[PDB]
Amino acid sequence: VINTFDGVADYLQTYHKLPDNYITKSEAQALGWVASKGNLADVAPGKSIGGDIFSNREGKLPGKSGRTWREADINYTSGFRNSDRILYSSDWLIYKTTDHYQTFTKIR
Repeated sequence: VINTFDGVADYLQTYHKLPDNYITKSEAQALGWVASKGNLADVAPGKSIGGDIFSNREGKLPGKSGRTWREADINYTSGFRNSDRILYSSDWLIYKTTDHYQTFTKIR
């Protein structure tokens, strides 16, 4: 799997998409994922949550008309979800957070 910052940042840009290890929260839920049980590993082995819309409500990420943001979980392997996320825009700007969407730094 490609679940590393560099790994996913590189891929996004090569293919313009997430590696196939990602599944959205609503997809994850349909397989039996319960956030409270930390069971993702069980129900969707080798999968990580990603591809959902990052609303960017706090205005922390560069805004623009017709620029949509999205997120994906980084460094996840099992149990409860961590605090690393990659944020990629529709014009393929990539940012990272390691604190829960509190701080963002440019990676690509």
